[PDB]
Amino acid sequence: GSHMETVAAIKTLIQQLAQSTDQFGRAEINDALRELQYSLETPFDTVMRMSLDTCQVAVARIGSDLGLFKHLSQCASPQSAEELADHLGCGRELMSRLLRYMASVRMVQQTDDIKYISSNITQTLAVPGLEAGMRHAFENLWPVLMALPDFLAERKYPDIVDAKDTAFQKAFNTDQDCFHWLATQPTRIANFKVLLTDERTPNFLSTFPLEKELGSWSAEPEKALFVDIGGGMGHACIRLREKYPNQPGRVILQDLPPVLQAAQATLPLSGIESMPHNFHTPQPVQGAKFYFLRLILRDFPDHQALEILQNIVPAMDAESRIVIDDGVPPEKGARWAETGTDICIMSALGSKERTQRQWEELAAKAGLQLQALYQYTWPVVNAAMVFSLQ
Amino acid sequence: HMETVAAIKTLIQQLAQSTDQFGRAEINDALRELQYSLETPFDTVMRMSLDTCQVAVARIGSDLGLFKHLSQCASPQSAEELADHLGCGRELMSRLLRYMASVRMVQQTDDIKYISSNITQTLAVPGLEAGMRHAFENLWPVLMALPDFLAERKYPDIVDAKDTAFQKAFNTDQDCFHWLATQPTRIANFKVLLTDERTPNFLSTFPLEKELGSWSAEPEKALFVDIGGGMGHACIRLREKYPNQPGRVILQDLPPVLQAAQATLPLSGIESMPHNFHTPQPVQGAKFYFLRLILRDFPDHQALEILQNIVPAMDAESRIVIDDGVPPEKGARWAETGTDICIMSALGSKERTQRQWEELAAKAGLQLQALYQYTWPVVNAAMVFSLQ
Ligand SMILES: C[S@@+](CC[C@H](N)C(=O)[O-])C[C@H]1O[C@@H](n2cnc3c(N)ncnc32)[C@H](O)[C@@H]1O
Ligand SMILES: C[S@@+](CC[C@H](N)C(=O)[O-])C[C@H]1O[C@@H](n2cnc3c(N)ncnc32)[C@H](O)[C@@H]1O
Repeated sequence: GSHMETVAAIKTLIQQLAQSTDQFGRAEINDALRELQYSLETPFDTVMRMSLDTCQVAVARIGSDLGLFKHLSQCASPQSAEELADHLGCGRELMSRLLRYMASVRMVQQTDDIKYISSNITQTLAVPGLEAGMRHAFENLWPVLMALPDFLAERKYPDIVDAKDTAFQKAFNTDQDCFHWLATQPTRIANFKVLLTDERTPNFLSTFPLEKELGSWSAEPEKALFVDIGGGMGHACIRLREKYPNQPGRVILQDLPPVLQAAQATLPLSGIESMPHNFHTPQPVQGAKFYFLRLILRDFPDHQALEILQNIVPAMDAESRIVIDDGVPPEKGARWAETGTDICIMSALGSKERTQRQWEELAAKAGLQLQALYQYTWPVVNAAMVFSLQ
Repeated sequence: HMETVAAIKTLIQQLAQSTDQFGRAEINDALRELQYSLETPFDTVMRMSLDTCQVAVARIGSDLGLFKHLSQCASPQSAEELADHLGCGRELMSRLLRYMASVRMVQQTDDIKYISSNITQTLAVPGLEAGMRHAFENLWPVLMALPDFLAERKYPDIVDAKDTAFQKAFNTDQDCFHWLATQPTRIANFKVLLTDERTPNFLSTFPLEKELGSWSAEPEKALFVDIGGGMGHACIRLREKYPNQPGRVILQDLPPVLQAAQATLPLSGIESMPHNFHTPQPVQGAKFYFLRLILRDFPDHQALEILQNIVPAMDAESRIVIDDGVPPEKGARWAETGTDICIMSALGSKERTQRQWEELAAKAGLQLQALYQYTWPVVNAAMVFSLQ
């Protein structure tokens, strides 16, 4: 045989195994491919990889600035480096070198006659919410990660527990915490507004046993079934009303006024209320069945997350539940997608990922006890944790 | 589910063992391509968001001395033990180790203790650690500056070392080479980085006797002039592989680098000669004038000047051997194109295909006689040039 024939055969077999399974099996296969790559690389390969994989975010940012990915995604035929350069207003040599690099990391695809077509990654980077995620990685995460090593060295490697005293303050030369500082930056606010439009899949309703959790709960008089606290575009409310259209009870999306305004266009005309509410203030809706917090508490250290829960707890009755939908990394063998997040949010927000036991300790500080845990993603675990009053 | 994954790992491991280092490199590139093709859109953005953590966390571990310590440890270590020994917060240490284990920077045991992986050992080696630190402190800033630099300037073709992303990244008018002389810690890290020797090298495929022909070392001619030879690894390996070939073997570099090289050079057989390769070549009529990973760091203008400084010293039998990257016309790999982007951003230079090398050398009056590749699939080659 030959190295090329062996490589093609590996690809053929891995592709057959991947299609055959579901999305969780494909995620497990991808994690295995990454681990194999790390185990088989040479020392020089390790250093080269660490040196050069960072180029991907910068070059994706350049392609986004140029509008290259959306343009290539709508192109019917392969495009030369000339055509793309002239159309997008880029230097021809610069464009050619960028495209060669992008093709080498599958950001685009290069044809046999050295022309260019969209890849899966091209299409992904053309989607506004995902492009906004990439831009957030470049303009928000990279600086904090840049500042983290010298920040830890200066401070003799402390345990970071405060949002106002972490790498972010050094990275952006400010006293403010990340959220307060971002509120003053219009372009970053706009990018976050676009990033909110991305909807994760799957969601908690794929495994959440709603009827069982409800039991004999009654919606009268005018009680709320579901209060989506910091619900963003209200994707959770939309999916809930879609899956259980005949279930009685108010479905309430709570967020800040600008986000609710952004959400108005894609919300259904009836069945979901938009209610301006700051979750650092007491919860107005009394005795709701579910108070839902998805990807909220992960962004706050224990003190602030506890304060958010303490703003909710006095509104609960015996049947009320607080549903924390968030990451629940394992005690051991956590994956890169749950630990890298931990490092990023430590550096930018002073917060952390929490194991199930850590979630239970935090919630017990608020007077809550865990009743059930409903995983809905694998192998990186996201779960809806249902808490009741102690 | 688990079983299938374990079987894939077993099979890929066996296939990697079945082949040589070039086959393993091809397999690794295939695994990367498969990962990119099979990831979800969300996975793509997540990977791009989080893989940046690896360099920062490796830098932290290097600052702590974690990798060398773990590399010398006889038994698995708890996060508590590592934190107390290295002077790190216990919570911070535990979170760092969890992250590192997730990317194989260390290995986590079933009882949540930690041992060295191949990557731990790699990051403990001074030259490779220095490469990682160079990526963090030198490359990252320039790459972070590149998008806004290009946007500000309406996306120009970068051709000048004094007008690229580096100037914006480090708020200076100087080119990278002038600016480095004013930075002590970066100079020290580069000094350590010079001690790393790439493998394999050109002598694995270079037909020395064939290229030599009937060339005579008599009466006192030079066989090999290593221009910008650094530690002189090429000279050392040449004398090791061809101990009986006569002729002077000369390491040329700047005085601080030659002083650094003196300790590990052999006691005899290799001359250390101070020479700035921006000035005429002093050694006349040598058989091989060797430039390894030199010209890639310069735009066409300066690289041409470097070659023109050598050409007048050549006789009919002299050859200029450019040992450098020769990426293909199409299908270039990430390790050659990422380098192209980095050196564009920092130095204003570029990677060159074989045709581009031949055009550059023809401007100096040189013609390509032979090309001897010695790495795959990323192409490094010794290109042998003679007078036109
Ligand atoms: C992770 S994002 C949205 C997550 C959303 N629950 C989801 O999964 O679809 C965080 C959300 O919290 C909102 N938010 C931030 N600060 C808030 C506050 N003080 N009061 C209410 N909502 C807030 C933001 O507007 C944003 O929509
Ligand atoms: C890529 S590093 C050394 C690579 C070396 N040829 C090898 O492959 O082993 C570049 C080398 O060029 C040297 N150098 C830089 N400027 C120089 C100059 N003006 N004259 C001579 N050497 C120089 C540096 O000291 C450094 O050793």
